[PDB]
Amino acid sequence: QFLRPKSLDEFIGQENVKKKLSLALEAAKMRGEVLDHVLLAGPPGLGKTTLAHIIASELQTNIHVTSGPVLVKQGDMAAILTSLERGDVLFIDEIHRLNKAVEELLYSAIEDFQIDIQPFTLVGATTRSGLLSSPLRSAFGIILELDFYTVKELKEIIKRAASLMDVEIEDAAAEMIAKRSRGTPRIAIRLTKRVRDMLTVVKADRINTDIVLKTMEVLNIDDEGLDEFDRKILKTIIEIYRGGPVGLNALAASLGVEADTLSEVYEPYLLQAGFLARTPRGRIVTEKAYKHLKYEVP
Ligand SMILES: Nc1ncnc2c1ncn2[C@@H]1O[C@H](COP(=O)(O)OP(=O)(O)O)[C@@H](O)[C@H]1O
Repeated sequence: QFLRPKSLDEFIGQENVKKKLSLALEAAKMRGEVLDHVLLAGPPGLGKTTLAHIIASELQTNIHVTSGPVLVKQGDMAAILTSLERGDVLFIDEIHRLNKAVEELLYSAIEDFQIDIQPFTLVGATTRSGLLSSPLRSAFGIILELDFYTVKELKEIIKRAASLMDVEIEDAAAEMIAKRSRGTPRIAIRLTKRVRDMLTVVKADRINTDIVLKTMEVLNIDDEGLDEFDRKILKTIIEIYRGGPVGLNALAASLGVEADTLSEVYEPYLLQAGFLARTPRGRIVTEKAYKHLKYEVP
């Protein structure tokens, strides 16, 4: 609970997003108006949930946490919409997973304010903004697209997490972890906790490169920050599908995982880092993937 930013001033990176949100947030506060609906979109672990809480906290209102999967019957959506107080934040994670039933009910709370509903701010979160229906998406006045963080930004988040956990760390070591965090704060912080564990067992005074390397070997994280499953995805494409192209459903079936967990959770970074590419016929691995995994380039 302690490593989560409580305000934008504590939120590292995402400069474009913070400037946009800050402008609208400060304005609404100064005018005492209800903030326009905000959509947060991007891969998991990038701080969407964190920003939702920061919004309510800055508006000095209450936040109601929920998700698309949870809201099954219109009754669920009703009970929540009626418990909202003026200016409250209704945070819906995985908002694109809302069934048409509760969806229509929620839309009616935007196009109007009764099913009476106290004026509130809808903050939705999704891994991909495009997953939302045309109608609902358009209802958002503010759309914030979160991209992966830079290595420098992640190193900053790491030093910050290390300090809060009462552990010293050398810059070179923080850099090494940042380079292996797959552009994600959540990943960087968890790696820092695991590296902290190594420091404890080896009885070191501070985290150095040696400690980080020992930890990465134990966690099976390579020099590109790829984990076991990341490599399984690339290896499966290379070996079973001859490098691709292979459709999403076929790859997911071969891997035994849901298509979403592949396209929304793991593929984003693999695409960004240049290990994978998407074509009309499906996914394909790149030469960088073959070389990194030590496979003879076909
Ligand atoms: N910009 C950031 N600076 C510091 N920590 C961050 C940042 N963004 C995310 N985190 C951290 O990472 C974890 C994951 O974030 P979260 O908001 O839950 O992700 P998402 O909702 O996108 O899955 C949180 O622990 C949080 O405190």
